[PDB]
Amino acid sequence: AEVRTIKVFTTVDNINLHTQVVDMSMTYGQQFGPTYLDGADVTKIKPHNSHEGKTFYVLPNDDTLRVEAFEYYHTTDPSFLGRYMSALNHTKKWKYPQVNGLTSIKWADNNSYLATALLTLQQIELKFNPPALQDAYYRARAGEAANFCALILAYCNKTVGELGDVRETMSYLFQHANLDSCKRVLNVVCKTCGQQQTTLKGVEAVMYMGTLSYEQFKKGVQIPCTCGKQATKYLVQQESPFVMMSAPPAQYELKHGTFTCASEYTGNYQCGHYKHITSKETLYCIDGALLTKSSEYKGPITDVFYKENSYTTTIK
Ligand SMILES: Cc1ccc(N)cc1C(=O)N[C@H](C)c1cccc2ccccc12
Ligand SMILES: [Zn+2]
Ligand SMILES: [Zn+2]
Ligand SMILES: [Zn+2]
Repeated sequence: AEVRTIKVFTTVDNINLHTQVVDMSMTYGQQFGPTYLDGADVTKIKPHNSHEGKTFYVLPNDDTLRVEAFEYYHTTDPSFLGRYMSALNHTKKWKYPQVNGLTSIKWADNNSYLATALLTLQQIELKFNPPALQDAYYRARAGEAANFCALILAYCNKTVGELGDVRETMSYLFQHANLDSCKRVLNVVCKTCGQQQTTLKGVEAVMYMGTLSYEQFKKGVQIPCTCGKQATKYLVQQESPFVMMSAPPAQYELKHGTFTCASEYTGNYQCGHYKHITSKETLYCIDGALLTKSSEYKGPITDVFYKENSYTTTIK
């Protein structure tokens, strides 16, 4: 027969585009392997007449594409582009209204934890290492958070509709973020074992679970040791742009100006709903696209984010 063709660009990072010309009789998958058009798995679709001139994502099918894929994503998972494109299929259809000067997400596909995670990220000082994450991190702040949410799902190994934790989401996100000007020096005192200090760097430096009160963490908290005496572990040195305090959900009161932002969890284990409290001239309860404000807050808090720059204790 006769061969018809159109001109289309393929890419893995949407920065370096490689030009291709494809037979319109054969499907995309035969010519490139799996192929996507803005999240549409067009692997089994023959090229159309309107497709000419557009840009499609392909898998890293040669080392030039593999290197470009790493330099933008810092991942070598062959599934990453497919998982990212599957997430982008749903996130591009979500709505991202500007609530209280922050880019929130209107509820859909069980994105409650992603919304309060998105709002939290807009208030803490964080540098993402993958250029895909930073670029999309940037574009979320401007109001276009479709790719950022899709990459968050991709990097956290979560899928659309699947339920997840904000505390476990931020942990994954902190792995893929530059936290090296970050150091926590814990010191533990036991009546029998004696005294020993630890130096935590990276994710463990900014995260702790057991109590929401960062002031209480400064006084000291109770932990066991090799014998069974509840020892006192207290913060000594903290150098990080922020700290995340966590604890299983319980009634907790928040005050005007004493914190940065919080995570509200209501309901059963896993089957609950997330809401975001942020500390402003007053307290704001951002629930997806919904917004209510109050001067006091006592409710089911599980994560509290505090601003820090550098801290050294006065406890001898
Ligand atoms: C939404 C979700 C998805 C996956 C996983 N693994 C957990 C959760 C989740 O609900 N976590 C919350 C915050 C939670 C944490 C710690 C103790 C809790 C006890 C009771 C109820 C909730 C508790
Ligand atoms: Zn190679
Ligand atoms: Zn959906
Ligand atoms: Zn001991």
